[PDB]
Amino acid sequence: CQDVVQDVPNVDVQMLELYDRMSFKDIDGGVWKQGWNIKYDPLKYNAHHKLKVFVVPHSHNDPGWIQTFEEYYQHDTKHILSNALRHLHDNPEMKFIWAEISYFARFYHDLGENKKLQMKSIVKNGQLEFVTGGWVMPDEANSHWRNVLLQLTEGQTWLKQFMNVTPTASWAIDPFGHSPTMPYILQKSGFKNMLIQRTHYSVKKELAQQRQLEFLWRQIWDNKGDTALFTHMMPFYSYDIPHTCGPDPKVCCQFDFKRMGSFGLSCPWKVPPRTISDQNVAARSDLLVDQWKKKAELYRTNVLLIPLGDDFRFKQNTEWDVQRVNYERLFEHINSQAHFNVQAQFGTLQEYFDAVHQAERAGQAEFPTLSGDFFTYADRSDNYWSGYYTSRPYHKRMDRVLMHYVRAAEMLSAWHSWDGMARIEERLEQARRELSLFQHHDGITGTAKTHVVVDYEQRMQEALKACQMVMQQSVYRLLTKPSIYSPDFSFSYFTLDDSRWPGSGVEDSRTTIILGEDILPSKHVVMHNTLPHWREQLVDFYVSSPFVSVTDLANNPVEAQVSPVWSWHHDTLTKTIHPQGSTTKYRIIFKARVPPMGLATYVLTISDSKPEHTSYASNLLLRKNPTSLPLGQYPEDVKFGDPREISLRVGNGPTLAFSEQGLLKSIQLTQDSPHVPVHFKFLKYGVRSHGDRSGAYLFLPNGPASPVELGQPVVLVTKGKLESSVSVGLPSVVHQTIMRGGAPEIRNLVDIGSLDNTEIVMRLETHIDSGDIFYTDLNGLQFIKRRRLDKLPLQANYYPIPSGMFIEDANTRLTLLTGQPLGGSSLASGELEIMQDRRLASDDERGLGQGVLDNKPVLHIYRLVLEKVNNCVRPSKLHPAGYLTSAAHKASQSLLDPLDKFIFAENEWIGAQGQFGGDHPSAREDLDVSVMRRLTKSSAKTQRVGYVLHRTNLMQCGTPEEHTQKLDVCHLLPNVARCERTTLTFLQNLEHLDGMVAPEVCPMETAAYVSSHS
Ligand SMILES: CS[C@H]1[C@H](O)[C@H](O)[C@H](O)[C@@H]1NCc1ccccc1
Ligand SMILES: *[C@@H]1O[C@H](CO)[C@@H](O)[C@H](O)[C@H]1NC(C)=O
Ligand SMILES: [Zn+2]
Repeated sequence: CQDVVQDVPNVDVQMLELYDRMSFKDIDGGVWKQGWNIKYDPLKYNAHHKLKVFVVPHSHNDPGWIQTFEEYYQHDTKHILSNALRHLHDNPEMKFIWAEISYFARFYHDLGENKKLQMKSIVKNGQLEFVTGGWVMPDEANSHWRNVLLQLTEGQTWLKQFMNVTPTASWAIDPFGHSPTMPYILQKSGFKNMLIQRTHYSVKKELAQQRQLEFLWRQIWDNKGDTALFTHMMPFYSYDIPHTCGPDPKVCCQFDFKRMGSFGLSCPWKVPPRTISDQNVAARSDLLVDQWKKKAELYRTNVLLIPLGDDFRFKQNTEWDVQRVNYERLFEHINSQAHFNVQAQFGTLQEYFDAVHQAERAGQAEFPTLSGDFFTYADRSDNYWSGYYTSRPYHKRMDRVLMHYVRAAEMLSAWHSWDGMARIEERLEQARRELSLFQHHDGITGTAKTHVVVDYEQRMQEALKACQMVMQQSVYRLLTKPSIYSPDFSFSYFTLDDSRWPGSGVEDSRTTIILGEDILPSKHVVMHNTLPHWREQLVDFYVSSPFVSVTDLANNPVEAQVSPVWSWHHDTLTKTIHPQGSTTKYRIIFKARVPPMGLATYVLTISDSKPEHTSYASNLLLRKNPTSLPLGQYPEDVKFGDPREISLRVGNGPTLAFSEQGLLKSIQLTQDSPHVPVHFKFLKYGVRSHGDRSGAYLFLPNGPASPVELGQPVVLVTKGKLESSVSVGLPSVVHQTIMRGGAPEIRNLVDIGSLDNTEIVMRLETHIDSGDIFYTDLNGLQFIKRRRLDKLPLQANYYPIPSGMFIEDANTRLTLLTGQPLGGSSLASGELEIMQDRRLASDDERGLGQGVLDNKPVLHIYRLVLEKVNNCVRPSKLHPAGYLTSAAHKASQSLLDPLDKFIFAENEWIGAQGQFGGDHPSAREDLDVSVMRRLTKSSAKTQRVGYVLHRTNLMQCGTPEEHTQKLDVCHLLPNVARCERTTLTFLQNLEHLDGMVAPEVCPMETAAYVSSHS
């Protein structure tokens, strides 16, 4: 295994180093506004060395943006595909590339058989070529790598099954900035090439000057280069026709033949295209070839890529004709005039890359190596696209909930083969497809119109219901005596109980377990642990009595704590935000211990008085002018006091101190250690009163944030043996700090209400001597070093925080893990900040045509880990990566993949069993079974199960922590007959494994294996 910590890779271009050296000046470069006047030597190409030009027709089809997926499909995409089929069928030399499989599958299944056969023929002959082949073209900033892989697999599995092709070239022309997680996943999925477009205009200029727009993109920790994927970065401001033929859009726009008038389009530069004729073809070719030769100067080979397309293009038959006939006249002239020394033709993306690599092998070019990312993108001036790291945060959080539910449903149901009548495959396909659709670069990014966001939310809600159905049928089958099991595949044997989604104060969706002497004495509950190691975690349920005790199925008592059910209310009469307690529902909390990828059953039983093994939390309300807070049968009366500082400690864990406003002020790790200043603060950013305004994409603050005026907020302190907390009702946020013995959990119920033109930020202030350095993650996969640059505006220093961020000095580190992707930064030494929500009345002029005014309450969740790191073996100062400690990685897993909780629905569960998975191996902590998916239906004689195994890399800090079992996923199911290593999409077998044993992977690697069973 390669060492991912101690060896700094030697690359030609390292993006953090490039950023440190670049000046980012925005000067007027002439017709190429953000470049320079390109010059070329006319003698460079001659009869023995011609410029080969591939014009690649395309149509960018968003699966939701200004219209819903179905609306665009009916109004636009179905016509584009039907006419592409007809025009390619009838014109053998015409070509077209297609990226979004969600639309293609929707179209293909509606075609008659004669047309399905015509479509398969134009794909098999190479006229229509799929690029990437994912369900969507995903966002690369907020997406979790597990969902990027999920959507890639959904689209490619469909293509292999119906079109018999697997793309090896990727096309990503619209995500707003680009992540190295893409080449990481693509290279492990059989790809050989990829293309990107939205990178900072200063980066395009810098790389163009050095002819470094094509590069071998490797991961930041990869010393050897085996993760490298050839990447082509487009050079210009857009992928539309005016910015793809060459540097001068006023000239290129004249070669978009849809802009002469009858289609309702025109050229902003005021010179229209003209139909090509024998009288103008020489002057028109002179102009076009000059643009091509200028573009070719920015690259190293004699093969030039010329995309020809725009959003929802190629819809009308007349549009196909006008583009094709005019380009054919140009090619016939250009290719016959030896003096141009050009051979131009329609082509596909793969044809371009194959020709580039033929040139490379002929020794005509060598390509530079590059590591790093391409965030934060700016398309012009100071317009940095960091707003969408936070826009529509409710749905960003929903993405992570559904991510976990899909994994848990696929894993729980993979253990058995299911009859078709159980509809398991049907429900899982629906859930995977709705989550995959939301990875679109207008889905999770929060950049779609309001009604489109509602469509994505409804789709995801249906997907969550599908996952619940599959999970609960699976639990019932895994935990019921086989000869007793009698399933009704439409019945709900269990209901899921989720304490954090939609969350307290967001939706009263949780069921109360109703017990009573005259109705039901007890209830079975079951916990599932999708992680491959034994895990303990506190779990809570709502119950109708405070006198409840817990037992495991061997009837051993389990220690429990009962606390009240507190809800917060914005009291419009008293104008205060304060909590109300229930007098008939209570929370019971206990530690569940669950096997690796397993299930554990417990029983909750009511008694007439306080149970021996259940304790009760105390509650203290701090506010002036208190009023009584009765709690029914709860045995401890609520206490009251004036606001004051307070301190809490659960177990042997840290001691936390809070201000009189209920906000953390310090953390003391152990009895003797110092009280380290760690202060939470809420602030607000506004919008500019002149110039460009913030919107769904752009963050254009009117200066540094201002503290939110807090008044004298109401603070609620609950102190328990198993769990304590401090909650405060601030304007726009009920902020909670929860302690269970280790790093605290933070929950914010964020309701920005009607605060227009406001972005609310949560900041941590410490005295850690971080300087200008901080770390943020990329797609939940890796942590990358960031350097704050005062030569760039505030919004340029914001980066995606898809799952965590940290600051550190020689001795101390503070890591904030998230349960949802949000934007954040470290704007001063010792600080971390993360945006909670943003409400914007203005549009940011990118085409969305609305502000962001559809905010709704969202429960954001986090873990806050303060640690001593002086003994940790960390990368050197020049390494571009950072790594989590064991505690921080486990805290991230507690947010993203918590235990699942099931409540038995009926009164009695006959044949109930106490555990599943007790014999499953408990794998080393850095290893995860990211995906477990049965790949065959029940009619297959040979069953196949696919696993994606990911190993992260955790810092060595002196903890022996060992004794674990080797995990061989190929032997998790019985009767294994074969084990194969495959691409991550499971679509190609790469190695037949000896002994049917799937080896574990190296740190930072991901592998896939498929086991076959007789
Ligand atoms: C506003 S940017 C982007 C949206 O968020 C959608 O994804 C849409 O495809 C659009 N493309 C880029 C584009 C815009 C205008 C003209 C040509 C291309
Ligand atoms: C699928 O493509 C392969 C490669 O061209 C070809 O050999 C095969 O016949 C095609 N159809 C089948 C058999 O799946
Ligand atoms: Zn788009």
